[PDB]
Amino acid sequence: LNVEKINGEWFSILLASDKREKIEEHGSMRVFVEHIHVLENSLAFKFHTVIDGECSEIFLVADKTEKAGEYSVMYDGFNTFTILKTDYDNYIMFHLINEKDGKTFQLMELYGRKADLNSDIKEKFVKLCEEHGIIKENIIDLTKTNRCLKAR
Ligand SMILES: CC[C@@H](C)C1=NCCS1
Ligand SMILES: [Cl-]
Repeated sequence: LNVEKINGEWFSILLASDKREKIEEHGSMRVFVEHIHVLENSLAFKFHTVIDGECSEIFLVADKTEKAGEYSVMYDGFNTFTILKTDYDNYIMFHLINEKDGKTFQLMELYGRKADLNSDIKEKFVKLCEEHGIIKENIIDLTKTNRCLKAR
């Protein structure tokens, strides 16, 4: 991975978790990326989220950990994540582990450089989720939800 090439604007496409409530409509992880800015030791993210039906912004900075390719950020507990796959110019797939109260769950996300991705890429992401124990029923196609596109 050449992490500088993930810089810029992205859209949240598919959102998946082995703890489904976290990504349901009022869940803390139901967030919609707008950009990723690559810094020397970190990644700076801007997201939107819906709070009581209203779009709202979330800004996070994730720092490199001592494990190559891994980043950490505090948000509803302690999160670590990695980049599983990307072609830089169309898609990126993230894998995240949240810890809170000594309990963990996984989050996987598919972002696109455009507001949608084709079925081939989506199905490949679904299979990768299943490879992590994230079942098909726990993958949400955010293009059929409020992603706060109007707020971008
Ligand atoms: C808490 C933010 C979370 C949704 C992230 N996903 C990919 C990088 S940060
Ligand atoms: Cl929308």
